[PDB]
Amino acid sequence: MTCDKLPKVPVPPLEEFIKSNPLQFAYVLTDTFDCTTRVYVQPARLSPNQAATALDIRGSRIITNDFVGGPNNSAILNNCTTGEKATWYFQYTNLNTPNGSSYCAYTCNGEEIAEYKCANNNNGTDPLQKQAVEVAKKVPNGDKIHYALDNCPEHHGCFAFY
Amino acid sequence: DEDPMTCDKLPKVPVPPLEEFIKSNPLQFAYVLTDTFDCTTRVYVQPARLSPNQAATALDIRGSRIITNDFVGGPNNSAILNNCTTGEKATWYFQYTNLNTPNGSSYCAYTCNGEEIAEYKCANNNNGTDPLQKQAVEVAKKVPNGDKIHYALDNCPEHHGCFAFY
Amino acid sequence: PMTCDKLPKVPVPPLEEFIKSNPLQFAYVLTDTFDCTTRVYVQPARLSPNQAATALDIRGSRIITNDFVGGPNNSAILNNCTTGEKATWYFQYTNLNTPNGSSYCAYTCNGEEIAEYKCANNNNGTDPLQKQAVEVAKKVPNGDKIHYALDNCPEHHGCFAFY
Amino acid sequence: MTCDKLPKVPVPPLEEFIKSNPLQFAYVLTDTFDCTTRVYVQPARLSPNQAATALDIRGSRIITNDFVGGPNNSAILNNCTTGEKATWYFQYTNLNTPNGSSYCAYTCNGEEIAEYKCANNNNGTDPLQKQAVEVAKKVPNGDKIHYALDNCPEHHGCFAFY
Ligand SMILES: [Cl-]
Ligand SMILES: [Cl-]
Ligand SMILES: [Cl-]
Ligand SMILES: [Cl-]
Repeated sequence: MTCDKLPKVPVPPLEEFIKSNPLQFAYVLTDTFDCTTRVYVQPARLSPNQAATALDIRGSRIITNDFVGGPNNSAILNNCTTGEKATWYFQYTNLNTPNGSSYCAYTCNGEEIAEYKCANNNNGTDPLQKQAVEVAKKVPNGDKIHYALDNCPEHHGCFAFY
Repeated sequence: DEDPMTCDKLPKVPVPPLEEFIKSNPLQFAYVLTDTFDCTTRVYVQPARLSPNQAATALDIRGSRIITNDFVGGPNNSAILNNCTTGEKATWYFQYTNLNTPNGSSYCAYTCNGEEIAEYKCANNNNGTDPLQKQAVEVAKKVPNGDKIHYALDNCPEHHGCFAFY
Repeated sequence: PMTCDKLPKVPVPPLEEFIKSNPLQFAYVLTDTFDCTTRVYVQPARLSPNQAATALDIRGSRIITNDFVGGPNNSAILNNCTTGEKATWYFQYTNLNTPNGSSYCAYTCNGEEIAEYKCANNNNGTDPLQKQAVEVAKKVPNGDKIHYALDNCPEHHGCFAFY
Repeated sequence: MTCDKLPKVPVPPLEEFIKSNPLQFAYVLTDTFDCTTRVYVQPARLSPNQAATALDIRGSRIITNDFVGGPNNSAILNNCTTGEKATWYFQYTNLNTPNGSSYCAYTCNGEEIAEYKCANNNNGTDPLQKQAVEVAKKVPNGDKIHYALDNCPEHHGCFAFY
């Protein structure tokens, strides 16, 4: 019904995300994360805070966010370029099954969904992801959620980057 | 005894298993040859589950920009890199690797243009303290075109709350 | 001589005086780049329209090449043949083709600091001008890095000046 | 014609070679000396043997050989890196004419030609060089002699180096 009431599953251990690398976003809300590959990175050896990092790669450009665990099964992201914070949740995760990995994550503007990222490495075959997206679309501002992998740029010999 | 004097004669150690690189992530490039790779962080990525060739990827990240290369093993302990943007191929080698020691990880890699060095990337996650890395740089600098090799992490852009990205 | 910009700037000798000095070695340099290095001057190619001369800095199998032309204030403007990058060089002093051979010290500045320093000779470092020049340059900002360039160089294989 | 029977003109005085500096190789046998500039250097002041040196410069790589005169109008080259010796001869020299300088030099493996180097500073217009090259190409192994200056790297503002 509203963004603040969506499911908030536990954040999997970082190792489960690393084992899923790289993932593609099948469904997103803004057009920022169209044609985008996600790679998770462990903290640098010398990092005192030991925050992990989410990489959102679109061609030759990249958006980076450190993240740490927060209350209520949240991930708090710190944009590495702007220092902007955002509180994210997982609607569900299904990492490293015999059919690969998927998850849907979101961040809210009160009752509205501000951003939505559904990732997978199996070309969108997980039944959980289909049901998750249909739920999110009925939340306020979820009408903007759209399939993200149409009319993306041509590749030049790499599978997941371009 | 005597240092190799052309790029084609530099050492070529075995390419470590990808897992050793992933456990090193992320690394910084302390010394590079062209300015393209100044202020840069390396992240290695396993092949996509659905990739047929199962090529791993090297990410070279400089602020909001990235350079990506798929790679596979080749002859003579080479890694054959495929630039994901252009399709250009390059044969790389490791001068040495020293991954996942009790003092962290370093390596130096290179690619040649015949007897000259064309690019050089020395990475570490220990702020440059591995003695292997110091000696390797001294060696590489002395091959044709190696005088361009330089310390790459001076005067880099300020951060906004992340340790290894900006 | 307190700062790089105020170092002496003697006239660039005619090219033939440099050619008669060939080859030279660098006794003292600032960066690591020109350790264990031999310098050879070359006239312009017959067909070169600009008739720039060329400085060759040779270290084993590696060569660094710079065309050069005269500039203002007794400068030599070097054009790196691989990149097209320009650098303004001066001579702190020259003493070419004496009865005890040839020496000079040359430098390039980054404002008040010295960016690179090259003292060349063919007499194994015995010109008294060179000792004094080095002492002066060493006190300019960044000149603390100036060091003797010919320790522990590679072994030769039958040639005197190249390896 | 076999290599051992090619002409052997007198080695010109060093100063004639210095006056021709720099030269480029128009024709060579192995690919080592493609896209290459030759510079001759007098002996170092302190060199007891007083051997001159030939510099073969291909972009950022230099090959060095000291040389001294030998029997039969030979020049004996000493590779400064490996210590390997090789007996060279001049097929002809034509240094410092009003149309510039050319020469063709060679070294043999008995009856076969092991290496060939035709230098000039006039873009290949000396008639002596044309005839010399024709002769050498008919010697055993001389079929590998080729034009050396096609598709060479682009320059960055220097005429004879790159
Ligand atoms: Cl996400
Ligand atoms: Cl690398
Ligand atoms: Cl100099
Ligand atoms: Cl020759």
